[PDB]
This record gives sequence, structure tokens and C-alpha cells, in this order.
Amino acid sequence: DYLRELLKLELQAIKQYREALEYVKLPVLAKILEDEEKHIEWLETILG
Amino acid sequence: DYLRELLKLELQAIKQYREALEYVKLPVLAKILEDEEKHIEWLETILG
Ligand SMILES: [Mn+2]
Ligand SMILES: [Mn+2]
Repeated sequence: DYLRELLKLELQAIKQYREALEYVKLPVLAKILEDEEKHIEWLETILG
Repeated sequence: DYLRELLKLELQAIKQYREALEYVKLPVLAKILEDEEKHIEWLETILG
């Protein structure tokens, strides 16, 4: 639930990085996004 | 500044994952933390 606080936290970071990537096409950003996508898998795996 | 919103966002995620790792010693968590540490480098590099 602390694990649910974490997943929403990632879920927000991906919304904002996506958007960040929307206007500033910077490779470093697609990569951070890659990782946050994996963060999300891993937490939803540990949960439900 | 959108890049500053991102860094605080990571800076918080590392506070909470550290803490999350404090009580539930789960390897997946030290690894997420590893990545967030790198997220932070990369953004402070792009900034100041
Ligand atoms: Mn993450
Ligand atoms: Mn991150």
C-alpha cells in the first residue's frame, strides 16, 4: 500500500516524462521513460 | 523547470524507495533505487 504509493508515484512520473518528451525530444528522456515503464511492471507484479 | 519538476519528483521517489527498502528488504527495490539514482544524475546534468 506503500507499494501502492510507489506505483501511483511511477504512474505520475511516466505521465509527465511522456509529456516532457512530447515537447523536448531529448533521448535521455525516452530512456528514463523506458525504466519507469519497467518500474511499473515490477511493482504491479509484486502486487496483484 | 519542467526539468526541475522532474528532479524533485525523482528526489521524492528515492526518499520513499529508500524507506520502502528500509523495512521490506526486497532486491527489486534496491534496483529501482539504482535507476532513480541515475535518473537524478542525468537531470541535474541537463540542468545546472
Ligand atoms: Mn521509477
Ligand atoms: Mn526515475
